[PDB]
Amino acid sequence: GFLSGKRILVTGVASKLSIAYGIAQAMHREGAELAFTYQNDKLKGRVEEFAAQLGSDIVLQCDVAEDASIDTMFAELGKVWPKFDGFVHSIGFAPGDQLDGDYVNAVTREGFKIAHDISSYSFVAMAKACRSMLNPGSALLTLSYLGAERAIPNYNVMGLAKASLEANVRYMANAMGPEGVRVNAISAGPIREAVTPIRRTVTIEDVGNSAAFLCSDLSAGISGEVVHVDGGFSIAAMN
Amino acid sequence: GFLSGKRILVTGVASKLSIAYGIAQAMHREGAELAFTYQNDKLKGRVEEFAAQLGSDIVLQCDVAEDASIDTMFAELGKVWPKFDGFVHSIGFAPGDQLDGDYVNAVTREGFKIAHDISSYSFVAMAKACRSMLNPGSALLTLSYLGAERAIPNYNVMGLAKASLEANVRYMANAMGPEGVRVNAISAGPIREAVTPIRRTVTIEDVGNSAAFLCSDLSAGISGEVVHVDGGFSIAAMN
Amino acid sequence: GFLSGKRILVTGVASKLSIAYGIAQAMHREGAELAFTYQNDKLKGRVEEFAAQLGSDIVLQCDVAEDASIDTMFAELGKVWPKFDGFVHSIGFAPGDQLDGDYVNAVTREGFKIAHDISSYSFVAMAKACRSMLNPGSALLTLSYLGAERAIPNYNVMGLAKASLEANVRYMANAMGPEGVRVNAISAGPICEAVTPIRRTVTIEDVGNSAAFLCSDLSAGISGEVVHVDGGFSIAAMN
Amino acid sequence: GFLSGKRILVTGVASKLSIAYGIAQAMHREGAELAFTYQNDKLKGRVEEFAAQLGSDIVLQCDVAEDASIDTMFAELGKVWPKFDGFVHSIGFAPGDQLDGDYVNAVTREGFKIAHDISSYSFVAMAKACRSMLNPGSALLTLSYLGAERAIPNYNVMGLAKASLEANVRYMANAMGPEGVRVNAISAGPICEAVTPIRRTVTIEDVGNSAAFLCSDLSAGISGEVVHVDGGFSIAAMN
Ligand SMILES: [N]C(=O)C1=[C][N+]([C]2O[C]([C]OP(=O)([O-])OP([O])(=O)O[C][C]3O[C](N4[C]=NC5=C4N=[C]N=C5[N])[C]([O])[C]3[O])[C]([O])[C]2O[B@@]2([O])C3=C([C]=[C][C]=[C]3)[C]=NN2C([N])=S)=[C][C]=[C]1
Ligand SMILES: [N]C(=O)C1=[C][N+]([C]2O[C]([C]OP(=O)([O-])OP([O])(=O)O[C][C]3O[C](N4[C]=NC5=C4N=[C]N=C5[N])[C]([O])[C]3[O])[C]([O])[C]2O[B@@]2([O])C3=C([C]=[C][C]=[C]3)[C]=NN2C([N])=S)=[C][C]=[C]1
Ligand SMILES: [N]C(=O)C1=[C][N+]([C]2O[C]([C]OP(=O)([O-])OP([O])(=O)O[C][C]3O[C](N4[C]=NC5=C4N=[C]N=C5[N])[C]([O])[C]3[O])[C]([O])[C]2O[B@@]2([O])C3=C([C]=[C][C]=[C]3)[C]=NN2C([N])=S)=[C][C]=[C]1
Ligand SMILES: [N]C(=O)C1=[C][N+]([C]2O[C]([C]OP(=O)([O-])OP([O])(=O)O[C][C]3O[C](N4[C]=NC5=C4N=[C]N=C5[N])[C]([O])[C]3[O])[C]([O])[C]2O[B@@]2([O])C3=C([C]=[C][C]=[C]3)[C]=NN2C([N])=S)=[C][C]=[C]1
Repeated sequence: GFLSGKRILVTGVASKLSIAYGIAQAMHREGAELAFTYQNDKLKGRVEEFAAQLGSDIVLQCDVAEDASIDTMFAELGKVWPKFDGFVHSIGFAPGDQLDGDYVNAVTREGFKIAHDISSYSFVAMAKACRSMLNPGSALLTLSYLGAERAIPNYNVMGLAKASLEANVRYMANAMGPEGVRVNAISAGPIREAVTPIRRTVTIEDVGNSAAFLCSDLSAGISGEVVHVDGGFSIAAMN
Repeated sequence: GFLSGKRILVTGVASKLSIAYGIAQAMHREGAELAFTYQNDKLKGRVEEFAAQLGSDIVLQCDVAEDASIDTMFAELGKVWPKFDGFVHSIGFAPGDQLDGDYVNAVTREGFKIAHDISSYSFVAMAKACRSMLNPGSALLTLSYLGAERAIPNYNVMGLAKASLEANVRYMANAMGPEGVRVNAISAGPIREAVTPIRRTVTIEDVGNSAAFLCSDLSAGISGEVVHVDGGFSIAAMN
Repeated sequence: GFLSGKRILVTGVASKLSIAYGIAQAMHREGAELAFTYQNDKLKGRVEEFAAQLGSDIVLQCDVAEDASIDTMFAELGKVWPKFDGFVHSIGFAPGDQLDGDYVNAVTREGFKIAHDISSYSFVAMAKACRSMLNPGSALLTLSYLGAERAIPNYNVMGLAKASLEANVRYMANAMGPEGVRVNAISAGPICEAVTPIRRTVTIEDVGNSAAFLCSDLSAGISGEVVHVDGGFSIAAMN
Repeated sequence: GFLSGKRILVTGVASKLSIAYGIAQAMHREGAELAFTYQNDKLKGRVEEFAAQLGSDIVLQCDVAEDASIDTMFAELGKVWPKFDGFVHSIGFAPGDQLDGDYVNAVTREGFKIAHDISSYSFVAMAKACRSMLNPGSALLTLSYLGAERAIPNYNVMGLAKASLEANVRYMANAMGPEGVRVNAISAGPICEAVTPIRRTVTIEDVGNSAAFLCSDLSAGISGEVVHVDGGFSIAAMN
């Protein structure tokens, strides 16, 4: 399919429900050779099994909180893919207390720091560590959400981290474009209705197919873009 | 390819340089069966020849200035495609005096009326006339430009017509979504550099591949969206 | 007041409830000398009544559907004010059956034409006709609505006209800026209470106060801008 | 003046050139009683000098990197003002080598952390610490830049921090709105002349005038908004 010839690193697979699992399935279906990271010992086996099902045995530890963990992961990847064609960043975190109740009362310096570090800084952290490894025609992809652009109850400091992430997409697109690298985001709708134009929530298949496109040469003209894959939800009001 | 099974009507082919020609080529490459309209007697032969080269002999007259011309075209199409899966609207016009010099001095009531009528109203005019003919899963596509969002010298009243067109995308997406129809726009970069992140202007191949995606089931999650296919130009400043 | 020494023409006063009324009130409070237009003879007396209360006896007929009516209004105005400091455009119209039900079904070529002509073209028609009369430091103001940016049920074709209007703000600002004229819009909330950050609907006073600022030299740094005066409604979601 | 009866805290006065200075001046002109903070002992005298000229002897140390410093500042302030009417946040910082050259190369985890903590988290840190002190009708104001929305060379990680900041405006506006507090930002132009619609760079006076409006009850209808005070620069392209 339209990704044949392409080697893509997929982060953030934690289950069959993971957006990153929808994405990996779509990309494998389209001929991509895939590699996988897992955060910790808890997730290793699950990811190894998913990776084997998608014809891959590149399954590498990466905790994006640590610069050393990222560098080590890309050194391991280089033994088998001295060059590759980009990555899917489907990662973020905020401490649980951050994401419930009044935003101003919930947010703390430490919660803000972690949300921004894991959910925004890590995208460019990965880009920096693998920069010389990317072929011309490479594409990077991250996942965002409408809370970056609107104040959504409870989403709280993650809205700010996502806004930071979307700016990071633009700054990265601008920096790496001259070396033949594109950088985009998908702003996905919430994954499981009456107010969405298409009258349903998007599925990880929808998200996956858009992701496959944005990482393929089919999207050669698209960079620094946040594409809304939310069924039109964000463009409607008072439906 | 990813458009097999799909019947798409393509408007706006006037030459090999036409965006709509890039789009038709991409879609044919991906397995779509195509139909074509031509504005007038001058363009008929060129379009017939392009259509034959892309395995089609559905070549129908349509001048979107006239409600009768549109209805007649869709009656002719119905004899051969009683149902189809959407259309590509790659059409607009403003009188030549509109598009040069100071916007306020150039614009006239009549120029504004024509620019908006041909370049914005015609998208929904076509949708209205073929509404009952569209299958569930249908996609409509139009072409826009950054002048809808920024004031660009000389682009003048067409900027306003394009802003109207982009709103029309949202309103149409919202109206037709419940019947299984998606509606998007591509905001293409100018087609033939130092300031664009990807360091080149997009080509009708870039535009065509994005268009093929947006009219395919691969983009099932995307509606009422204006996707920038301009190489990142609009997201950079002072480059 | 912060409008002392300013002469501002105000269109669209139709009653004591009109947004244009709240605007005229706030401007008069702030030291502006005002002039008023009215659409037809049906409203001549009533508008003379309002102008009276606001220190004005400059009351002129103007139907923005006609170039000759606009021209003759500014000629009359020129007899009292050979120079003045800008105007407020608070005018718009679509035929009634445009504004009910499914957009794609309701919209017609003629309904589209009128909505755009009266609600968008008229803004620049007015600027063209008084361009040579404007002092340096002049400001033009129009009134938009969130329907320009989002698909709102029943707002239908007015959404497109308002999008054309906001583009018109940008193109006008760009063209007239160099001779010292600013051009802006206010996107007002409806005159919703439950989901607005400020937990109330805005008033003609809130709107009038922002209008007065945007036509004064206090807003000297602001041009080409759509200022949302809707209590934050448009930046919130799922409240 | 239109700020009579208001008590507003102003951060970020570092010299007579500071945007915060132009803001304090405009507010004092309009009848506001002011208080000032300063970052370190290096600036204590100089800021007392400015406060003096602006009818104020409320001058308090505050380093926004520390929760205890913010807490102790608002405790001191509480002795003169048990209640007040909001504050201006005109504070931000990235280590210097963050702001030069290719973004992906310059950015580090620590540089990112600091930029976001000082330029974005501090805004909400301040709101949290004085939340119970704010009168109904209070307004908070921060200062952003177009780098939040576009990739600007060398602005680098500050672009992400400002995007986080503008999201913070929205989330703060949403959370504090119901108790009668508004929150907005001004995105100021640089303090370019050739491509700005108004053909000049904006001044600390233009900025100060818009700031004064946005902290006054005149802007009662405006919350959650980023107001561009850049002479229209961001709405123009290819000028
Ligand atoms: N879901 C939905 O709806 C959505 C989502 N979004 C986004 O995307 C992404 C992804 O997610 P998901 O797939 O869903 O989830 P999960 O599966 O859980 O995943 C995550 C991941 O990450 C990782 N990590 C963490 N931390 C870390 C990591 N790695 C490495 N290192 C470190 N340190 C784990 O492991 C996993 O795998 C995301 O980003 C999202 O976002 B959010 O915010 C959201 C959600 C939901 C909704 C909305 C939003 C969730 N979550 N999140 C986060 N996490 S941040 C988008 C849209 C939609
Ligand atoms: N090019 C570029 O760069 C671009 C473009 N854009 C858009 O898209 C569209 C399409 O275009 P093109 O392809 O390029 O061109 P042509 O070829 O010429 O085509 C057109 C068409 O249309 C038609 N018509 C007209 N009128 C009519 C018709 N049909 C029917 N009926 C009627 N009445 C003809 O025939 C032809 O075929 C468009 O839309 C565009 O836009 B614009 O504005 C632009 C340009 C350039 C640049 C920019 C923009 C051109 N043109 N235009 C118009 N026309 S409106 C987008 C982006 C880019
Ligand atoms: N309301 C609300 O909420 C709003 C509104 N907006 C806008 O603003 C403007 C103004 O309106 P109002 O004030 O509201 O109302 P009125 O009083 O009725 O006014 C109107 C005016 O106009 C004029 N005209 C007409 N036609 C014509 C004229 N002139 C001349 N010529 C001609 N042809 C009359 O007379 C009067 O005075 C407007 O623009 C508005 O918009 B809309 O769309 C809307 C509404 C509602 C809501 C939303 C929107 C209503 N209406 N509209 C129209 N009409 S266009 C804004 C915001 C809000
Ligand atoms: N300039 C211009 O053009 C602009 C600006 N913007 C903004 O605003 C603000 C303020 O700034 P300015 O006034 O300009 O400056 P200054 O005077 O130097 O100020 C600063 C301040 O802060 C403070 N701090 C620091 N650190 C700290 C503090 N406090 C406390 N704690 C701590 N740790 C000091 O002391 C002073 O006072 C800002 O925010 C700005 O932003 B940015 O970014 C920018 C610039 C330029 C341009 C653009 C942007 C500069 N800078 N920056 C910073 N820093 S962040 C806006 C617009 C415009």
